[PDB]
Amino acid sequence: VIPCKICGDKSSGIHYGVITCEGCKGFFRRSQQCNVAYSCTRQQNCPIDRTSRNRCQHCRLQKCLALGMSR
Amino acid sequence: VIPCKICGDKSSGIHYGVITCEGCKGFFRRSQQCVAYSCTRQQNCPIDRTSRNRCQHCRLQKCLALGMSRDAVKFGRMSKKQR
DNA sequence: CATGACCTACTGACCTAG
DNA sequence: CTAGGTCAGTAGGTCATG
Ligand SMILES: [Zn+2]
Ligand SMILES: [Zn+2]
Ligand SMILES: [Zn+2]
Ligand SMILES: [Zn+2]
Repeated sequence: VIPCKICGDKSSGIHYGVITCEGCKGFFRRSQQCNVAYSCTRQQNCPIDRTSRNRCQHCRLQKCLALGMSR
Repeated sequence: VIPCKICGDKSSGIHYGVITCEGCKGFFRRSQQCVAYSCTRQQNCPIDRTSRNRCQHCRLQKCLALGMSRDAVKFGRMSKKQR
């Protein structure tokens, strides 16, 4: 009904300040527990949709942080 | 327990959207990384466990024909609505 | 060289404590 | 209602072998 702000999949609620799906919510929580560092093999700006969200963890985390997800 | 849709070997899960063995899974990924594959026959070779490496064109051909694609990837367990 | 068995490093549907 | 935890799940790296 309401799409995830990060990837556009079916959202499940407001998680860490942003309407996200369960995948982006779990992905972001795991990134903030270890203080992750990802690197983009491409142009530092890869489209984050439902099927591409796992192809760059750097740009997925970047989308989460830019739209205000915080713990 | 489910035979590989490409070659009939024991599959190890759903890879790029298709139930495949470890061999066809790694073969498809390498084919997309790169790519040239030519068939010395009529582009119709049977793909089974013993013959899967004899013609790479017909192996990748079968991979794509069954829908193997980086867009068909799905992680996690399967949903209640899929049982 | 390419192949594929094996292992790592994750992914996300589902549930409960709060 | 939503963190957080669980565990059934997979991409992809390795490298001895084909
Ligand atoms: Zn999402
Ligand atoms: Zn990227
Ligand atoms: Zn196979
Ligand atoms: Zn052939």
